[PDB]
Amino acid sequence: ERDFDVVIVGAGAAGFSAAVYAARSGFSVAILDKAVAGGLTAEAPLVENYLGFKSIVGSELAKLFADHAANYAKIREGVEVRSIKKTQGGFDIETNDDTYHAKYVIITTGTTHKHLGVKGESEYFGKGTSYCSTCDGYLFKGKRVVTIGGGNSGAIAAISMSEYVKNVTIIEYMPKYMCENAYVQEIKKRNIPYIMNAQVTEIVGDGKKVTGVKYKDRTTGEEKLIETDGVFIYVGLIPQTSFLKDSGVKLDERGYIVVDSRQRTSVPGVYAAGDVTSGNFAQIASAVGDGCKAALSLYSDSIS
Amino acid sequence: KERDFDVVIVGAGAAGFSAAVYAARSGFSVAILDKAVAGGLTAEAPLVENYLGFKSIVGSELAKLFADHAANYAKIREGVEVRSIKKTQGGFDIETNDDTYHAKYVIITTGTTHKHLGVKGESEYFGKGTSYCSTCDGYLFKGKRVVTIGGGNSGAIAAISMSEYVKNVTIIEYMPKYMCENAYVQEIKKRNIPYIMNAQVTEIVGDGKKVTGVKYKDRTTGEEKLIETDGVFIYVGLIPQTSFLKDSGVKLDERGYIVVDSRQRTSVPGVYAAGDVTSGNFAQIASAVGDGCKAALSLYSDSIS
Ligand SMILES: Cc1cc2nc3c(=O)[nH]c(=O)nc-3n(C[C@H](O)[C@H](O)[C@H](O)COP(=O)(O)OP(=O)(O)OC[C@H]3O[C@@H](n4cnc5c(N)ncnc54)[C@H](O)[C@@H]3O)c2cc1C
Ligand SMILES: Cc1cc2nc3c(=O)[nH]c(=O)nc-3n(C[C@H](O)[C@H](O)[C@H](O)COP(=O)(O)OP(=O)(O)OC[C@H]3O[C@@H](n4cnc5c(N)ncnc54)[C@H](O)[C@@H]3O)c2cc1C
Repeated sequence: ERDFDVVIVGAGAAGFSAAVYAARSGFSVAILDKAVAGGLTAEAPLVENYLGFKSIVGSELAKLFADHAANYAKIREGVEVRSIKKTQGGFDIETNDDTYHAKYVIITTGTTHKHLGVKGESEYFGKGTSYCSTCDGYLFKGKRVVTIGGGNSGAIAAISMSEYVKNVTIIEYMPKYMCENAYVQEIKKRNIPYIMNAQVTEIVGDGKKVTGVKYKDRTTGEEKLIETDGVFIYVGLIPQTSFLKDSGVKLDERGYIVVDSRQRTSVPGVYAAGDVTSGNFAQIASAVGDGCKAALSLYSDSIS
Repeated sequence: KERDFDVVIVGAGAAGFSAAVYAARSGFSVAILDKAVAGGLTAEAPLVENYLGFKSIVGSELAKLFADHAANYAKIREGVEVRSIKKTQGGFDIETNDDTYHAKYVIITTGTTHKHLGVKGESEYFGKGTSYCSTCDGYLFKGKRVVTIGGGNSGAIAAISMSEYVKNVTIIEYMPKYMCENAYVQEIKKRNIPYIMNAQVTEIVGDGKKVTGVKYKDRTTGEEKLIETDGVFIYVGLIPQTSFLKDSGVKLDERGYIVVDSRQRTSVPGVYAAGDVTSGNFAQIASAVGDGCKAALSLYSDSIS
């Protein structure tokens, strides 16, 4: 049970979508995830732009995704892929488990949360600093929090947290709102301060817990300190493509897997879709769509 | 009563709806124009089981959910048909069958229309047994004999869905082998639904008032046979809804589909497209939603700089 027609790496929106179509296309399919299934979708506080769901908590939506995919593929949680190399008869997937064999592969490993790189970030990790609001937002009920990064992720994180924390403050590097207008309105509606043009210089605390965050205005230099209890960091993503070393699948300057209009990688038989691919739009809807494409594109070629 | 919007989306189908939600959340005033009532081809899908999140759901049901979702973000003008798109200084002029609409940007999501067989009796029997939508007219032949021309995914699921209330169903595929995904192939065999292959329909026959049967010539032996059916459903292809684009400047491929880049941009600045209308599309709700999402986000991205 380590041999399948198609092996998909990553149990997230893209992967799940690819699975259902791979199966329905008549292929035996296996989805391998280095952790429990769900992907970043499970960490989404509230999803309102996935067609068909007016408003659904990410973890809940991820549950529906997985259960849907479950009816067509074997979901192997806890299996991390470390390499992929083609062989005359498919490919070999070296894992933290054993070794899997597939004729075709679809890489849907998404991304990881980027780090800020400032004094006190490493030190206070698990001491008031977090990269997942849905995971640790509860810790700060009735408390003060600062969200570093005002993009769509940071915006909804803070918007959702403001429901139960004492107060939320958003600190954005760019001299403008980086989150979609729907969040801009919601943020202004809940009176959530959104500090733009601010560069965080330091996360500070009492050696035990976080007590505040230092940031300076990029233009005037004015440095300021704001006291909170929790600091959540949403300042970017990183493609999870490290396991593709010596695989032959081309990547762009930032680590993303380059693919053609039919989700094909530079390596015959290997397809990719989702937040992991180059130029992706970072949404569940596009991942689902592109995961669909990869699978049908896979089939299309399978029939010569 | 307004005709001016930051962005006009042409076509209220899966792609248009997704694009609408995204364009609206990005701050734009949005309007979705459809020549008929909203829903698009999704509403004619008997049973959708490959759109992530819904294990199984009747097409008409999913379309409603889509429309209700989109309505919260845009104005859906049913019964308005775009006849042309012309670029002006302020953006675009969109001539319809209900005055000219104006928009800064436009997204084309008009999908496709069903293709016609082109055989004798197809016209003269339309509405008298002939049809291109089983979800629409299938229930009429509940208990009678039927034949669906075309064994693609659409035709297949049409036959599979009807076999639940009809007498019998015979598919007639032009290509030699099965042309529908494996999931449908094993459903057909299970239900014992005949799947005549390498058959080329030559005529739809009836008694002048109602359809009685269809004649086809096996592309191999060259012969010609006949089958007893009350109703016939046609799913032999699709045509891009792009004729209204004549002289607009938007590049179409040799088959009429809009050609777009990786960011859903057509050849005309300010005009984007997504869904079954785009050349190379995979003809699924999922990818339609996905590209609709991209088009709107791409449109937003280009609006700033
Ligand atoms: C706070 C927040 C809010 C968001 N809100 C929205 C929203 O409202 N709307 C929206 O459309 N999107 C939203 N998103 C984004 C959305 O969640 C992502 O776009 C989507 O999850 C990407 O799907 P994916 O399948 O490409 O990858 P991911 O979901 O990132 O999944 C990749 C999977 O592969 C696994 N994996 C990685 N490397 C390996 C390996 N080497 N071997 C095996 N398995 C591996 C991972 O463990 C993971 O489960 C939000 C994200 C965040 C963080
Ligand atoms: C029987 C059948 C079963 C199917 N089953 C599945 C399935 O299980 N899974 C799946 O993923 N897909 C399925 N599909 C396909 C799916 O329905 C389509 O891929 C999807 O609807 C395409 O979306 P779209 O937005 O591109 O266009 P459409 O939904 O086709 O919508 C285009 C819209 O634009 C309008 N329009 C056209 N021209 C104009 C104009 N000039 N002015 C104004 N409005 C205009 C139309 O009236 C229409 O409402 C099925 C299709 C059929 C026929």
